[PDB]
Amino acid sequence: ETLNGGITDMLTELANFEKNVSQAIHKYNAYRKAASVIAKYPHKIKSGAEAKKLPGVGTKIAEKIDEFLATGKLRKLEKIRQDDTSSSINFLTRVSGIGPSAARKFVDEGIKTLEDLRKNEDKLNHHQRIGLKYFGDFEKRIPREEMLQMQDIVLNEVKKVDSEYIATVCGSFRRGAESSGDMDVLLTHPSFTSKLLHQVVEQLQKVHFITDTLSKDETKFMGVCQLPSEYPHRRIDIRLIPKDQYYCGVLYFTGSDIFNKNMRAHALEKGFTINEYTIRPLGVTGVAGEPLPVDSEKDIFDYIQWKYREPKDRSE
DNA sequence: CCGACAGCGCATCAGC
DNA sequence: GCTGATGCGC
DNA sequence: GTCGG
Ligand code: NA
Ligand code: NA
Repeated sequence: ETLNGGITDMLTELANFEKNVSQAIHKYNAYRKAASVIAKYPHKIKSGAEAKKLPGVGTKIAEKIDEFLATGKLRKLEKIRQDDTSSSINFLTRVSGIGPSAARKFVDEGIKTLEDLRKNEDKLNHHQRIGLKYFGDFEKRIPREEMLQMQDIVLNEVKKVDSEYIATVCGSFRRGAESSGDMDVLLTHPSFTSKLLHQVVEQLQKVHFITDTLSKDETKFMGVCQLPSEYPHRRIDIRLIPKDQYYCGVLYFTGSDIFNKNMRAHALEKGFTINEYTIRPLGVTGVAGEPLPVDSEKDIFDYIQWKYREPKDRSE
């Protein structure tokens, strides 16, 4: 952390500025990508030229690293920090439901703080009110032990609605992470292939696990949950996926991002194409065939003739 | 030089 | 009322 | 902002 933490912190702060104030999502991802590859770099960087050797780091970031190494700061960043508007816009986006556009709208009309948000509840939609209500809780990490307890409840209540349901908690949790930011549940049922979600949601509300709803329709639910005691309120999403697309979904939403990118790359070489939903064979001219039958996660690995990777070892 | 960079489900906004 | 765009989370 | 056609 102390190795290149100053550089990675700088790039992260620049990333947030680009996403929230400039609304340039690709510059945000560019800075994040650079911060990530530097955070994995097992050496204390001595120059921008050294860092430019890394993929994701180009001329501009190399220049910024040079300034940071020689002065301990970035003139552009310091000005951004001392900017009332930019800092207020940046902060407001920390409220769930408030993105760059809403934050801009709020700051433009004098709304800059949480207190300003509370005084103006009428200007906030339902999601933003919930985000405001659980501002502190939503910025807390979820320790794995709590994730296990939360998993216990979800699997139990899901089985109670119908024992033919299949539920899988994915995300970094499934990869064995010590902590998570939210709970991502993937749900399926043999009767559904290509009102099942409501029944499960309703039951989780019935036992007071789900406390609030952010967005709810046929296939994807977003809401708020809480362990019984007081535990912090947590963000939870539940996805209803067709049975024949389930394990492709489980694979996709388990990750990691870098892992999926590599598995798709290997699949391409073997003559298969993998997305979120299906794995399809490719023709001699590049045409994708019909979706292949998938009944387990290992089936996908079998098509690619790849050794099955345990979720624990899917960080890359 | 210049386009890609993930994009889908859902809520809300803009226009008819 | 509707359709399509925009915003947001992940 | 960086990469690559
Ligand atoms: Na580079
Ligand atoms: Na936000």
